[PDB]
Amino acid sequence: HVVSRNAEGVIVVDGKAYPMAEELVATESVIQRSIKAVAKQIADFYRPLSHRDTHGGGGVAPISDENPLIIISVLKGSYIFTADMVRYLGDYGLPHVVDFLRVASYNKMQLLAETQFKALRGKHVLILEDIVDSGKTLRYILDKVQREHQPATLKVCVLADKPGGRRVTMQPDFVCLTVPNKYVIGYGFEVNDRFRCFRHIFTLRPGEARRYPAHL
Amino acid sequence: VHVVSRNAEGVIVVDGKAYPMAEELVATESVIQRSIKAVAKQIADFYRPLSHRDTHGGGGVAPISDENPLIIISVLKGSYIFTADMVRYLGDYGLPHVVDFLRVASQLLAETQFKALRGKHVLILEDIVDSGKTLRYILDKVQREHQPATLKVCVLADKPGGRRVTMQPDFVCLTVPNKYVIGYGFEVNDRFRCFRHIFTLRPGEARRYPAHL
Ligand SMILES: O=c1[nH]cnc2c(CN[C@@H](CO)CCP(=O)(O)O)c[nH]c12
Ligand SMILES: O=c1[nH]cnc2c(CN[C@@H](CO)CCP(=O)(O)O)c[nH]c12
Repeated sequence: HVVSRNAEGVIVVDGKAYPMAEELVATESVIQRSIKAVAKQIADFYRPLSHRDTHGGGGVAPISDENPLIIISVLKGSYIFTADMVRYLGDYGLPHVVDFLRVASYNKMQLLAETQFKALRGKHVLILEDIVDSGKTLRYILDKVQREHQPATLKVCVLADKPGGRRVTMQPDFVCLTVPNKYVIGYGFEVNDRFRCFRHIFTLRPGEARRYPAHL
Repeated sequence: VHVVSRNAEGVIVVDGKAYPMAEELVATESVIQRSIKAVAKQIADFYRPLSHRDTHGGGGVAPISDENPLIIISVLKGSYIFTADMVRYLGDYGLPHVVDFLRVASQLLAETQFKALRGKHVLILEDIVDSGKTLRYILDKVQREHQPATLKVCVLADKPGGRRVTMQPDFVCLTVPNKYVIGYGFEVNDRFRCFRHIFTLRPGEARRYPAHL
């Protein structure tokens, strides 16, 4: 990749201008290498574990295509990250299945979309989330999944950790990238759904946060 | 280049990985990605000249733009990997767009959250058209509830031999054999979605994982 600024001071990555960006955080190559390295850590961690056997009604059995790792992906920010991560988990041979939940704030938390999996009791569950910032969203999701599904173990993998944003204790078990204490965009991160399709992650110019006020 | 072979057990091996649940290979990752990117170029070429209701400036009609993007509705859970790949190609070709999701199951499980689609160009992204029944259901629902200016469909896969009702998507990335496909988003009880290639499933293996997740 080539990262530079044009004559207007605008960041250009591979010939493409990003006038909404303050700084580049990570190119696609760095992001993908970071995700694949975490996929290897996740596969190495879960491959030797056993949990409730729901395929044979038996007691306990190794993680397998019969009894896969349960992954709950948090929409919408995690969908692109999850699509890439599952393919790397497959490269490393980790048996797994994915369902989705969505949460939002009104700030207080509320579930927008429930998972449809119904047999998570005694299973290993991994949450895939886009970013840990204040820690409030993941505190809410972990408490809810833990009490409603009663999994054997519950862990979190984030694409991004913004360390300085913490207001409640939260350190995901797996972290692909560390980002600056700024609003990030690209690769699933957005402003009113814009910028999600970027292959790179950037910080946002402060004046751009209210650029698209109209609800979709 | 991909290496495709069979081991002593007669099992298909792609790049050193065995697929004992597969009958035949349909498409490698390289072929799939080339086909998605080609359709992304067609979708961007078709929509970038169009105009629709202006909700950024209130009214009236304005070009597709980051202010008034193309509205994409992705069908969960089957289309999520295809969508993640397609939106990045659409970005490559400079098509302004935003994505919302609907979830269907075999009933509507999750509704769209977008509320200002009236007079907007809307594109549905779906994994496969086989019998045509799922898309006939989604199209009627989206038209009635959102009143879009235009409603089109892009599928990763068309199985033309499976039709039971009339359904011709506007954009088609790949044609598949009249067989149950697995891989690249396609699954048996959520298994096989993460494969980078599309295969046909060995007969009778659709019952391999009977327990509900
Ligand atoms: O930097 C960012 N870029 C784009 N969006 C966000 C958000 C909001 N989203 C949720 C997680 O989806 C916050 C998790 P928390 O409660 O831990 O703050 C915080 N920071 C950013
Ligand atoms: O070949 C296949 N492999 C994996 N799954 C399927 C499905 C079921 N899914 C829906 C849409 O996701 C079918 C669309 P339709 O209503 O037109 O029949 C049909 N064929 C296959």
